[PDB]
Amino acid sequence: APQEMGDENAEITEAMMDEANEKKGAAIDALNDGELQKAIDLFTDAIKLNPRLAILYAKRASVFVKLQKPNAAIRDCDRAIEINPDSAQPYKWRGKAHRLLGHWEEAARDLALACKLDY
Repeated sequence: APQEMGDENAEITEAMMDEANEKKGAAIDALNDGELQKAIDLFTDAIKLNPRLAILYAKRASVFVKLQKPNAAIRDCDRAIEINPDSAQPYKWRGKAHRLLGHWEEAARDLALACKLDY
């Protein structure tokens, strides 16, 4: 079953960008507490409010990996890469999710990229 990805063609106000950072702060607080479902919900709220911020999809992917929902992670990473092809985070989580699945060649591809992109 698939997760909410948010409307890619939305008009995004300064107000919405701010509330998104608020939901992100709370998602991060839940994550660090090991309340992982809660973290997903809160990243999902963040994504509906700023669906063009790549870091939000990457963070949610990382949570999906900790929950061992690798396909869900891969969907989030693809979307983050499509917004920002040159940032390291989504390749890392996509590589890790590919490992759970035993997609060894894909995982090494992505993890190799993550290492180079990271600086």
